[PDB]
Amino acid sequence: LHTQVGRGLLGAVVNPLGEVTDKFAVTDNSEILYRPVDNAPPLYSERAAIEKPFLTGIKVIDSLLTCGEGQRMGIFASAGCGKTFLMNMLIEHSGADIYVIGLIGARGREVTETVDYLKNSEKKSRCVLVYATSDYSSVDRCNAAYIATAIAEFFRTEGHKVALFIDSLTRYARALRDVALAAGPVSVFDSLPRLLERPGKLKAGGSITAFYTVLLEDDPLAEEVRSILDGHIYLSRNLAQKGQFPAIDSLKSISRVFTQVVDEKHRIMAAAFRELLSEIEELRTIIDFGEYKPGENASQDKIYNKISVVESFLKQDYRLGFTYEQTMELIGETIR
Repeated sequence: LHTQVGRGLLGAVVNPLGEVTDKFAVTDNSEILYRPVDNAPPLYSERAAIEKPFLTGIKVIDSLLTCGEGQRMGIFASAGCGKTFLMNMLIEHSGADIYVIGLIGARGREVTETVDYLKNSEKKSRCVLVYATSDYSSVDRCNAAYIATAIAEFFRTEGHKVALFIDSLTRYARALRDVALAAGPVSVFDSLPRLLERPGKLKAGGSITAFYTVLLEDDPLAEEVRSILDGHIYLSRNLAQKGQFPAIDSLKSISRVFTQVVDEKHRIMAAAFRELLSEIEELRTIIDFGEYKPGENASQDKIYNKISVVESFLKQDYRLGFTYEQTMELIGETIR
């Protein structure tokens, strides 16, 4: 019902009970306070309009799926689509003040994997990890998401630019389902929308840019979640098996605040690049049909000789971060 917050949690690992069980960093700040995990979402007059971009350092996102400060973004992926590596890139190459990771229903190997990654991260001293392994009860798994969101909220009221990560909404939805089964004007199932409406940018405080991951089958929860959130990023298993990392299918992904966080020339270049991707796909299905010969259609040859530079722009090593100017420069070179 109440949990620890404060800068003293930076570099620490928190279990569903609110206590620190491990540390991936040490900080000279020992600020420890207590706040309720079940806080009311902000009033409509207390929120601000999403107008600033949340740069991620990832080219395809910053160029075609530009996130906003205070946005709630869905990350839809399958078994091996590089979702964990995508989250690692989001933490590593973005510019948030504080990161709060929430592993819901994960396995011990995955928790220790995230800890081992944070122990060698550059954002190491600015992260708080709240985990709940698959051993904990459903109540503990939901309380883990509530705890992470509460910590992120405290850091927001202090004016910090916070990035919250929830992995995943699927396993959290299962735990919430079991709790609802434990009960049979207040419904346990309502804890999912109320949880999703807590991030955002406050007029009197900082912001919480949230990334909720949703697992896909090799789903009604996924569709309603995509209806609640401010946009989604689709990680295609097809692209992942072709060697495309990040396996982001930008033609099946959207940011609902895109036109509000980028200017006009960015909009034009992004539209041109999306049309180029569409034409590239049409040429791909034409080639698969075996009806493409070099020399006949000059348009198909122009689009054909563009596949290399486009695929080169979409791909990005997980160790490299690109500034906004570099991203717009590269995408500008790609659509010539």
